[PDB]
Amino acid sequence: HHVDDDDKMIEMIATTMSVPRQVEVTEKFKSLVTAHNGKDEEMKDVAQDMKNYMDEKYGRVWQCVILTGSYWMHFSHEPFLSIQFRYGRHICLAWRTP
Amino acid sequence: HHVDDDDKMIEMIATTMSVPRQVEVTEKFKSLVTAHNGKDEEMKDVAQDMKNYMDEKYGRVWQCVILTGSYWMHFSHEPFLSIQFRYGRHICLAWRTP
Repeated sequence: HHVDDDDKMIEMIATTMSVPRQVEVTEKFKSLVTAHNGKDEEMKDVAQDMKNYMDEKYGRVWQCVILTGSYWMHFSHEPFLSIQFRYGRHICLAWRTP
Repeated sequence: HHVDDDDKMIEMIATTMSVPRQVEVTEKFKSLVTAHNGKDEEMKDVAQDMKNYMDEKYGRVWQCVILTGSYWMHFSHEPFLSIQFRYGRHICLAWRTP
């Protein structure tokens, strides 16, 4: 019912990934953001480590965008692996391109 | 000095594109957003037409993200064509991947 910035939850927005990958990707984001104390000038580094973790673990090439606010996007009409989720104030968009 | 939502200006954030392409890409964004009256539920379509215009005019594959708010991103340490700019409340991120 009621959290704060310590025990806040991951909220899925949209994904085409398998359940087990959704869990890995979101737990990784959780630990990366927490390590850096959630600082905003640290988010470029979080975006970088997300992209590297996923390149290594699911093959290349991933894009990662972190934001606060609203967004509208387009990459492909084709199927591709993507995930969009919220962790507190940050929204992570990650997806893979051929 | 002073504008409104009709004669608002394009504000460059970051780019690796040539001057003449910056001009083409930003004028295109201007006309696409203006046609759709700047509506927010229209922005997915604007993101789509941006991506298609650039695929056709500069070769594939482009990604386009439109947002309001703050953002931190990562695709590559390598050189790639990208552009980030603001038009009023909307921020356009567009870049090309091999």
